[PDB]
This record gives sequence, structure tokens and C-alpha cells, in this order.
Amino acid sequence: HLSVDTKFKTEGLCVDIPGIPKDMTYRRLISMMGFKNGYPNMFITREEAIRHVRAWIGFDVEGCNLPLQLGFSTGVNLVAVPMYKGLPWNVVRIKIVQMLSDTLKNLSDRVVFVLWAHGFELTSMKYFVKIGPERTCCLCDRRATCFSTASDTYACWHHSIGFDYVYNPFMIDVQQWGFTGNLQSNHDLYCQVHGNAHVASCDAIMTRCLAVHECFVKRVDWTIEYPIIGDELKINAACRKVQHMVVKAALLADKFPVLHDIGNPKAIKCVPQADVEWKFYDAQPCSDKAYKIEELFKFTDGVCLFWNCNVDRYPANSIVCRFDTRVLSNLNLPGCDGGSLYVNKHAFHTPAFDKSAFVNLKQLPFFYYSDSPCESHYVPLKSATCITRCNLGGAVCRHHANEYRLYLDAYNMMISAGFSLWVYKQFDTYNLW
Ligand SMILES: C=Cc1csc(CNC(=O)c2cc[nH]n2)n1
Ligand SMILES: [Zn+2]
Ligand SMILES: [Zn+2]
Ligand SMILES: [Zn+2]
Repeated sequence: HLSVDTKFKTEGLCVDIPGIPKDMTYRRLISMMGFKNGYPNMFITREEAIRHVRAWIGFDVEGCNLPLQLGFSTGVNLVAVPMYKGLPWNVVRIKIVQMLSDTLKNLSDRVVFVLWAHGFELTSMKYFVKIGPERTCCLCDRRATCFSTASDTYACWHHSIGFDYVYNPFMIDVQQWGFTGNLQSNHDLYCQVHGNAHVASCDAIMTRCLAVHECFVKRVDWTIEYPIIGDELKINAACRKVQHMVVKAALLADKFPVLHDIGNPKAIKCVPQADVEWKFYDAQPCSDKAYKIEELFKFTDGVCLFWNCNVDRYPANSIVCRFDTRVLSNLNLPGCDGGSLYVNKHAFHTPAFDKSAFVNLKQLPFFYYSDSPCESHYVPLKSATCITRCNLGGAVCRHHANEYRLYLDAYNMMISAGFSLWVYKQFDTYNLW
């Protein structure tokens, strides 16, 4: 945890707060913010913030004493008076709780406000924030993130309906990391997808994007592990199953003499009984721009497997699994320059999906293939895509009907999680019969 006696640089704040001391600790800062047990500091370290990336909410307040525009990286702008029209703080804070609860309940057990701090945002916290000792929800065992003055009760993000204060938020000022120049000039160095439209929400979006760029694009820590909040395990199991299925059938159908497996340096053979000559080539997850095939690269013999090795243009003799950054899920967070921050056990920033990368390939059709014995150890199954000896013979046996439906469920899970599959144009399932 971050010592409250650590120094906070105040130069960023001196425009909204003329005369602010240069010599400043977090202790004195919190006191100036109007605030006074498991919550040692409202501010956290970059390391703590990285561990709670899912909780990150970029936050900016803009002035014109007169009204204030509060912007958040969700896209919401609220106007408080002492896009939405001006309203007093006692109704504004109700909206802040509802918005953070709906955004974060399926993501994290807290909120981390990510700031490019110039003053108003920090002096505005006293109007919708309360702090105190760590607590638990009144209705469950999750830690409390909201408080209600109507009933003097605490709630987590799931049980906060009607609550009016944010309780024990965390926060981090990006301007402490040692930057030169304003927010827009540092953000626009790495990103063109987020504009500067002179609304507070635009600043909040840029601030979070810059943070993510610094902590996951330029710097990368794959040792950090993140809790399970979803179907992580079923998704990862489904990916290994689809990988085995698709490569096995591609070898059986086209009988490539060699396979170039390009990507993770710890990859293992996904079809260990295949006759082919299996050759590995090491590349780590690219976090910034897609690899250039010319730098990566007889790759024109046999087939190339690119299983989450994002390249700019796949060769024509490839099998490919590429993550689609546009997908909406609790695992996939907005990232930098169209990229997305996929957090499933580990945090993988991923360059933006680009359909031109697949120009030499086609989409891979669903199919189930099996050469296993028809032995069991219900509604009868009818499908043209169940490629088994039994379907060839007229009637799908029960074992293969069960496995087909399991494989379809895993296939559909992996697609819905954002993954997309692409194959060489000559792939043809008829060749497997
Ligand atoms: C209603 C009060 C109010 C205050 S400021 C504002 C509009 N926001 C900006 O001009 C701005 C500058 C940087 N980001 N946003 N509205
Ligand atoms: Zn609860
Ligand atoms: Zn950006
Ligand atoms: Zn069968």
C-alpha cells in the first residue's frame, strides 16, 4: 500500500488551486479534500492499480462557484450546480452510485478513479464520497462500496439500488508518473480513436486510455493473475478443444507434410499423434501493433498455425484464431487505439481487429469430426456437420451425438467470447468423409 506520507506533486493542481504548497503529502492532500482499518490511503500505487484494472473508471471535472461538468470514462457527463442538465449534488450523487454499480458489479469489488488531476475533481469528491473502515454489504458478504444516508447501511455494487454515496473508492493520479505536457499531447502520441471534444467525459476516456497504454502496452506483466468473474475456465477449455479439432482435421484433409506453429514460446503440440513434421517459432503476445509477417518470416510449405499470433496479413496456407477486440463481454475492457484489454487469468492487450488481415483466407465453418469408436459406456441427432463413421452410415450413434452437442456448445462459447477462426481457402470438410 501507498504510504500517506509519500509526496504528491502539486503543479498540476495549481491552476484550479492557486497557492497550493509545493511540498505536499497524501495525508495533507486528503485532509484538504475534506476527509479525515483496512483503508490506509484513498490513493493507491501503480502496482495496486494494475491488479485492479477491472475497477478503473476515468474521471474528470471541468469548471466554467458556478456549475461543474463531471465526466466519466463510461461516456456520461453530469452537470452539478451549487450529457445531462444541471442538478444539485444531492441528486447527482444518486446517479453516480447507480452508474458505477451497473458498470462495475460484474467486473470488480471496488472502483478506482483514474485522474489527470488539476483540482476540481479532487475537491468534488467530498460531495458524493464517504470513507471509513472497510465494511461488508448489508445483504451479502462482498465488501461495501456504497453507503445510504436514508438507512445508515452499506452495500456492494450488486445491492446498492437507492444508495446515495460511494463508499471507500480508490484513486490514482496519472500525472504523478512523470509526464511532460498536457493530457491530450501524451494521449495522442499513442492513440487516434479517442477524440478531444471539450466535454469532461472525453478527458476521462483519454486519461484511462493513457493509463492502460502505460501499464499494459509499453509495459507488460504476465505474472499478474486476476480473479475469475465469468466463464474463463469454460472458455479456455473450449479453446483448447476447438484448436485440437480444427488442426487435426486440417492435417487429415490436406495431409500437409509440415506445420509451422508460430506464437507462444511455451506452446505444446495440439495434435500430438499427427504424423506431420511439427516446427515451432517463438513469438510473445504482441501488445501494441500486429506483427509484420515479413519480420516474422520454407513457410510456404505445408501449413502455418497462428493461434492468437496477431499478424498484419496472414499467408494463404494458414489456420488462424484471432481475438476480435470489438466484442462486448465482462472479460474484455476498452483499450488503446482500438485495441482491447482481454483479462482472462492474465491481462492481454490486443491490437485492434482488422478484417484486411484475413484477405488471403476464409472464415472457418463449424464442423464436428471424430474417428473414435461408436461406443457409449435423448433426441436422435440429425446434422450434416457431424462428420463421423456413423453419420456416413445413415444414423448418428449416441456417443457421437453426445460429443457433437458438447463440442457445439464449446464452439459457440468460444465464438461468443470474441474469438474468430480463419482457414486456407481450399479447406473442405467433404475431404474428411
Ligand atoms: C456546465 C458546466 C460546465 C463546465 S465546463 C463544461 C464543458 N466542458 C469543457 O469545456 C471541457 C474542457 C475539457 N474537457 N471538457 N460545462
Ligand atoms: Zn451485496
Ligand atoms: Zn485513447
Ligand atoms: Zn458414432
